[PDB]
Amino acid sequence: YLSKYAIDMTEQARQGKLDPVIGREEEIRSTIRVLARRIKSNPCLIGEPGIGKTAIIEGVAQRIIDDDVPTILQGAKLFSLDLAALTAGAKYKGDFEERFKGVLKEIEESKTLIVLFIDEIHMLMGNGKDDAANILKPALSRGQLKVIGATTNNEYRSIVEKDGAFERRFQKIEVAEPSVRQTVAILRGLQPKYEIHHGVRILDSALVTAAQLAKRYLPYRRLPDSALDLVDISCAGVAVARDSQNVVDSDTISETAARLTGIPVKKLSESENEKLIHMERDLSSEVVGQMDAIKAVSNAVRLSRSGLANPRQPASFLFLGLSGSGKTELAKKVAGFLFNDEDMMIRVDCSELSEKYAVSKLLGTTAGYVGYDEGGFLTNQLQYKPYSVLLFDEVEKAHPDVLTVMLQMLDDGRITSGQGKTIDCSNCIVIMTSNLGAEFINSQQGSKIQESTKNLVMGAVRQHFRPEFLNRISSIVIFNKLSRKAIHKIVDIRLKEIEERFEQNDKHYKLNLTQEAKDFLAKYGYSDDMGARPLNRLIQNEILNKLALRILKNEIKDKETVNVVLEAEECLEVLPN
Amino acid sequence: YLSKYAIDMTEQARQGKLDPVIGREEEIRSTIRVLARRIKSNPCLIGEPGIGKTAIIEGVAQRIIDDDVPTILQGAKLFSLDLAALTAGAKYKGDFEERFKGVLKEIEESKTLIVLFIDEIHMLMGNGKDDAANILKPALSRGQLKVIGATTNNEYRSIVEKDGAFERRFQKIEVAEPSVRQTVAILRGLQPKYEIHHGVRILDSALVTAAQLAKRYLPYRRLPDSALDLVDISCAGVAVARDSQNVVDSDTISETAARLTGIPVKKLSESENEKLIHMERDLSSEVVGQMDAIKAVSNAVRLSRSGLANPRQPASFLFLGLSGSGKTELAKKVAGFLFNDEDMMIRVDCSELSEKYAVSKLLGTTAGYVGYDEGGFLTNQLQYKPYSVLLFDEVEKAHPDVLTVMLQMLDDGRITSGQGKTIDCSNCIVIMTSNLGAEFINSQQGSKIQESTKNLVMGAVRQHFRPEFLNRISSIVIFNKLSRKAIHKIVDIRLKEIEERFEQNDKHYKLNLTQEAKDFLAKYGYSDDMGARPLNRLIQNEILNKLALRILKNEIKDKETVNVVLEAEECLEVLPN
Amino acid sequence: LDPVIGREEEIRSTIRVLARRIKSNPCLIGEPGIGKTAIIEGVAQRIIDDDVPTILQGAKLFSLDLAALTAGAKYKGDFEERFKGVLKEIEESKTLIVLFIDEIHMLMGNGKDDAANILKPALSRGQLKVIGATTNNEYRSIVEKDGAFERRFQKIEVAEPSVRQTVAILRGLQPKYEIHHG
Ligand SMILES: Nc1ncnc2c1ncn2[C@@H]1O[C@H](COP(=O)(O)OP(=O)(O)O)[C@@H](O)[C@H]1O
Ligand SMILES: Nc1ncnc2c1ncn2[C@@H]1O[C@H](COP(=O)(O)OP(=O)(O)O)[C@@H](O)[C@H]1O
Ligand SMILES: Nc1ncnc2c1ncn2[C@@H]1O[C@H](COP(=O)(O)OP(=O)(O)O)[C@@H](O)[C@H]1O
Ligand SMILES: Nc1ncnc2c1ncn2[C@@H]1O[C@H](COP(=O)(O)OP(=O)(O)O)[C@@H](O)[C@H]1O
Ligand SMILES: Nc1ncnc2c1ncn2[C@@H]1O[C@H](COP(=O)(O)OP(=O)(O)O)[C@@H](O)[C@H]1O
Repeated sequence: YLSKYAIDMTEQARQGKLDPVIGREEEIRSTIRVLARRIKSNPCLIGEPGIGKTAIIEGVAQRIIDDDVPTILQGAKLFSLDLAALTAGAKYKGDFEERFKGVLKEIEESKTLIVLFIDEIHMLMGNGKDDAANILKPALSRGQLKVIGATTNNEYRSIVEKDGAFERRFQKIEVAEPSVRQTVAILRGLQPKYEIHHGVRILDSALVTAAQLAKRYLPYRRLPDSALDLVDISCAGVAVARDSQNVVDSDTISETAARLTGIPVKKLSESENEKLIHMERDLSSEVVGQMDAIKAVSNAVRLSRSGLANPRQPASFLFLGLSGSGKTELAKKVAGFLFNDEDMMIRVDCSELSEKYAVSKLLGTTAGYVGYDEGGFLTNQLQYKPYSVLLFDEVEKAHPDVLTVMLQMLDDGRITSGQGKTIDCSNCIVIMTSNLGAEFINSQQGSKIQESTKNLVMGAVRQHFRPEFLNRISSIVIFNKLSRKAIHKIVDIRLKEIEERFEQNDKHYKLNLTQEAKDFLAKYGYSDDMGARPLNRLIQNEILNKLALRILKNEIKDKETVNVVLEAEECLEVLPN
Repeated sequence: YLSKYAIDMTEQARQGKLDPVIGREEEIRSTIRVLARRIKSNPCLIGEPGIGKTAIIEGVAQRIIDDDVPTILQGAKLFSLDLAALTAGAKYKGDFEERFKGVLKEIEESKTLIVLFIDEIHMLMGNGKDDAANILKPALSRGQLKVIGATTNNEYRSIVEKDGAFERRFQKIEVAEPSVRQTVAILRGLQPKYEIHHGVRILDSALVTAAQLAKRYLPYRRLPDSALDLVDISCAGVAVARDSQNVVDSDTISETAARLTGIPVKKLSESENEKLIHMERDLSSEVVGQMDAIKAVSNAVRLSRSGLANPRQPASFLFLGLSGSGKTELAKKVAGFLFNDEDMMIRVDCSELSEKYAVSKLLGTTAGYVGYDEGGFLTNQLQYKPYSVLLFDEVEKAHPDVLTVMLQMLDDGRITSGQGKTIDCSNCIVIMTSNLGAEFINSQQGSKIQESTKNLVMGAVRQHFRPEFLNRISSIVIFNKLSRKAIHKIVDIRLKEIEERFEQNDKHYKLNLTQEAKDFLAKYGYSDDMGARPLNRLIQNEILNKLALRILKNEIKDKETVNVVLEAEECLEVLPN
Repeated sequence: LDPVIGREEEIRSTIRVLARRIKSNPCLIGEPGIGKTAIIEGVAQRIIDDDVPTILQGAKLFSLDLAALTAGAKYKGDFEERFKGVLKEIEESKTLIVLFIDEIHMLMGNGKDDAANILKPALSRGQLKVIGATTNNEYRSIVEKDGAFERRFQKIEVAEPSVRQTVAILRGLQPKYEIHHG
C-alpha cells in the first residue's frame, strides 16, 4: 500500500528531492523532542498558508538523514500520507478508511521507526468523521505508528473544538511567520533553485526586495510563500527575456509585483520619509483646514512606522467634530497617500451595530452557528485589506460587544476572529468617529476649537467610553469647523478633482466661477451642521447636472466659460450657452 | 467475541507491560469496597482528566492479580472498552448497542466476573440519552455486569444529574490531585521508564522540582501526568542534545518548561524567600511612592505564601484612592513579581451590572445562557491563569449580588459555575479598586495622607459595602497623592521602558532630560485628576512624536541627546537630530 | 384626484419652499381639516403643470406615511428601515423626489428612538425633500421637544377656507359628487 499511497520522504530527501530548510530550526527541534517522547509522541504543526509547514516536515527529514536526532529516533523515517491517498484517487465512502488501515498495517510492521505525517489533518475527520482515520489511528497507537500532524490554526481550532481528543495526543507546535529578513534568508536559500529553474542570475538585492514587497503586496498570504511566488514569477519574466539575464530589485521584481495589480510608482518610490517631511503637506492640500488634525494623524501614523511606537499597535484615532468636516475625507486621503488607494479602507457602519453583532461583527458569528458569513463584515475583508484604514462610523452607537472588540484591536492588534484565525493587522490605521463631543464643537469657540472647549469635547468622550479604550487611542482628533476660511477654496479643490475625472479629461471645463458662484455654492451649500456634504450635492446639481443639460444641446467643442446667471438659490448658478 | 474491540486489563497486568500505580491505595481500596457491595455496587471515579483516573483503575487490576481483592471479587477481572469499541466499528444506527450488548452478554454468561469499564462515562447517554448505549446498561444491570470507570466532575454533573438512575447504581468516588511529594514519589516510580526510554539519567532533585514546577508552571494541567510531561519532555530535550547525559535538578527542566512562557531565570530562581524579603524594596523601583500600600501587599503576599494565611483562600486588597495614584500599577507590578508576568492580571468591569448579571460575572447562568464562553471572562482566565492577580475595576459600582459572588474569592476559594464546573482559586490575589474616597484624598493632606482623611475614606467604604464583604479583605489600602516626589522617578521608569521596549536596541537614547525636561513632563503630564497617567500620554506626545518623526524623516540615524527648550508646550523636545 | 382651490397661496408657499435650496422642507402648520391634503394634491398637480420654479422641474411627489412606518413593519426599528429603504431608492437619480408626511407627529419618532426620526435631520439637508403637516395643538410641542424641526422646516401657516371660499370649492367638486352619486 505504501508504494501507492505514501511517499518515503526521508529517502527521497536523502537522495536529494529536498529544499534545505532554514529559519525553522526550532520547529524541527521541537518536533524531534516530541517524537522522542516515551508518551504522547505525536507532534502537530499549527500555522497559516505560506508559513513553511512542508519545509518543517522536510527539515525533520534532514535531521533524520544525518542522524542528528536522539537515540530513540535514529531509526526514524518520514512518509507523506495524505490527499492523493484520501480523496484525489478515491471514489466512494470507505475507500480511504480501508486504504488507511492498509497502510497502517504495512507501517505498523517494524520497518524501522516509521514516522508518518499528515500535511492537512482537515482531510482526516473532516465533517462527520466516519472514522476517517480518527478513531482507528489512535486505536493502533501502541504499534509505534508515530505521526506528525499539520494544519492552519484556523482549521486546527475548528477540528479541535469538534474533537478535543487528538488535541491531547498531538503536541502543539505553533509556527510563527518569519521576519521579512528571515524571509529573505529563505529566498537566499532558494536563490539557486530559482536561478536553475529559470536560467537567470539573481541579485542579492532582488531577494531583499521581493521579501519586502511580499509584506507590501500579498496581504492575505504569509511571507515565505508570498515572497517565493513573486521571485518565481519575476524570474520567469526574466527567463522570457532570456529566451528572446538576471533578476533585479526594481527592474524586474518590483515591477513584476506592481504588475500583479497595477501600482507602477507606489511601493517602489515609497520611502515614507518625504511623505512626512513633504507627504504631510499633501493631506493639508487634499483636506482643507484642521491642519492640526492632519498633523496629529500624520504624526501617529508615522510613529507606527519602523515600530518606533511599539509595533503591536497601529495608529488609532478618535475623530470628533462636525459632520461634513472631512473627518472621513481625511481617512480616505490618508489611505490614498499612505497606501495609494482611497477605497482600500474598510467602512464600519456602527449605527447598525446593535444586538445582532454576529456576521455584522468583525469577529463574525461564533463559528459553526447559523449566519455563516463568519467575519464577512470585517475580518475577511481585513485579510485582503490589512493595508488600509478601518473606520467606525458613529462608533458611539456601536454595541458594547463591538466596542470590546475594538479595545482588543486598539492595542496589541492581534486581530482575531470567531473563526479561530488571526489577521494581526498592526498596520491598519483605525479611526473611530463620533458625534459625542459635537455639542461642544457646536459652541463655535473658534473655527479651530480652542482650549477648554476641546477639553469638553474630550470630556464627553471620557463620560461615554471606558478609560481603557481611551487610554489606548493614539490621539483624539478634532474636526474643526471648516468656515469660509476653508470652504472658499475647498469649493475649488472639489471642483478641480471633479474636472480631473469629469470626462476622463477627453474634454474639460475652465469653470471660472470668479467669486460669485464660488460664494453662491459655498454660502448656500456649506452648513454648520452638515458641513460640505450639501455643498457637494449642490455641485452635482448646480454644476454637473446643469452642464449636462447644456451638453445635451450638442453645441460644445471644448472648455467651459462662465457667466453666473443671477427661493434660496433661485439663481442656480447657471452657466451660459 | 468481546476481545474483537476491547482490552483485558487484568491480563495486561498479569504480564506487567503496565506502569505500576502508587499513591492511590485508598482510591483503589474504596473502589474495591464499592465493587464488593451487595447493591449499587458500581464505582466511577470523579475528577479531572489526567488526574490518574485510569491509573487508579489499573491499581485495582494490580490488586486483583495480587489477591488483595475480596473473594467475591477475586473471581473478577477488569476489562476496558471504549471509543474504538464505540465508534471505530460503528457505521450505522444501532451498532453501538450491538457492540456493547454483545460484550455484555458474553460477560454475563458465566465467563468471569468481568468488571467492564468506561473511562469516558459521558459518552454513555451521548449528548442526550436516546439510549446512546445508555438504557441498555440499567436494563442489563440485572446481569450484574459490574462497571467501573471514570468521569470528570463536570461531565458527571452534566450527565449523571440528568441520568438519575446512575446515582442509584453507582457509588461514586471522588479523586483529587496528590501532593507534590506524592507526585514526586510517582515520578521516582516512573523515573527508570525514562532513564531507560531516553537513556537520560534523571537527578533525584530533578524529579523533585519537576513536580514543583508543574504546579508553579503548568497552569491548568494536572499535577499527575503534567509532572511527567516535564520529565519526559525534559528528558527528550537532553536526549536530543546529547546526540547532537541527564536531567538536572531544576535547570534543564525549568529551561525546557519556562521557555514555553518565557521568564526563564525568573522562574529559575529563589523559591519566593528573597523576593518576599525584598518585595517592597524591589517594587518601589517600579511602583513609586505609596510605600505603605506596597508594604501592605508585601505582607499579604507573604501571608498567602507558606500557608501562613488560612490556605482555604487567596489574599486580597481594597485599593482606594485617586485614579492615577497607582492602584492598578501596583497590582500589575506585583503580578509581575508574583507571577513573573504583569499580563497575568484578570481585569473585571464592575460597573457593567444589573440584577440579570450572570454569565457576565464568573460563569453565572440564566435560562438561555448557552453560548460557550458563558463567563470565561473571569473563570477561563482563572482556569488558564490560576497563578495570577484578579482585579475589580471600581468595585464600588458592583451590584450587591455581585459583591456576594465575589465572596467565592474573598474566602472559601471554591468557585462555582452554571456550566457544572468549578475553578477553585488559590494563588489568585484579588484587588478591588475604587474612587469612593477620592474627595477625601483630594484633601491632599500630605504625600502620605493623614489618618483623618483616611478615616473619611474608610467611613465611605463601610457605608457603601456590606461589612461582611469588607471583613474578608486582607487589607484596605489607601493611596496617596503622588505629587512631584513620585513622578520624579516615574518619568525615568517610563523613559527607560520606552527604549527597552523599542522593539530591541534600534536607536538608544541618552534620556538626559535633566530636572528641567522632567519638570516639563510633570507640568503637562501629571495631574491630580489623572495622577501620573497623562505622563504616559505626554511622553508619547512629546518624546515619541517629536523624536520618532525625526527618526522616520531619517534625521535620526542613531543615538540621541534628549531634553527640552524654553503658546504652551512649544518646548516639546526642540532637539537636534 | 379632486381639483383643489382656495389654497393657491398655501400651495405656492409650499412650492417656493420646496424650491428653496436650504430650509427646503415646508410644513403645513395650522388648523386640522382644512385641506392640508388638498394643498399636497395641489403640489402634485403643480408638478405636471410644472408651474413651479425650475428647481422642481425634475421633481415628483409621493405621500410616504403610515404604511411606511407601520403596515410594512414587524418589530422595533422598522420605522427606520422602511424609511431608509425608500430614502436610498430616491436619494439619487430617480427624479427630485419630494415626500409628503400626513403627520409630522409620526416624526420625532416613538420618543425619537431613532425611529425614522434619525433619518430626518440626516436627510433634512441631504436633498430627500419632504413636506410635513401638523396640528398646532402639538406642533408647538413638536418644535419644543425636537428643536431641529423648526430649524429644518419652514412653517406655512394654513387655515380653514371662508364660507365663500368653501362654496368655490364645493362648486369645483360639484361634478365629483354628481358623477359619483349620479
Ligand atoms: N527551504 C525552505 N526554507 C523555508 N521554507 C521553505 C523552504 N522550502 C519550502 N518552504 C516552504 O514550505 C511552505 C509550504 O507550506 P505551507 O505553505 O506552510 O503549507 P499550507 O499552505 O498547507 O499551510 C512553502 O512556503 C514552501 O516554500
Ligand atoms: N479639501 C477638501 N476637499 C473636499 N472636501 C473636503 C475638504 N475638506 C473638507 N472636506 C469635506 O468633508 C466632507 C465629508 O465630511 P464627512 O463628515 O467625513 O462626510 P459625511 O458627512 O458624508 O459622512 C466632504 O463633503 C468634503 O467636502
Ligand atoms: N505510579 C503511578 N501512580 C499514580 N499514577 C500513575 C502512576 N503511573 C502512571 N500514573 C498515571 O497515569 C495517568 C494518566 O492520567 P489519566 O487520568 O488516567 O488519563 P489518561 O486516560 O490520559 O491516561 C496520570 O495521572 C499518571 O499519574
Ligand atoms: N506609583 C506609581 N509608579 C509608577 N506609575 C504610576 C504610579 N502611580 C500611578 N502610576 C501611573 O498610573 C497608571 C495606572 O494608574 P492607576 O491608578 O493604577 O489606574 P487607572 O488610572 O488606569 O485607573 C499607570 O500607567 C502608571 O504609569
Ligand atoms: N376645495 C377643496 N376641495 C376638496 N378638498 C379640500 C378642499 N380644500 C381643502 N380640502 C381638503 O382638506 C383635506 C384634509 O384631508 P382630511 O382627509 O380631511 O384630513 P385631515 O383631518 O388631516 O384634514 C384634504 O383632503 C384637502 O383636499
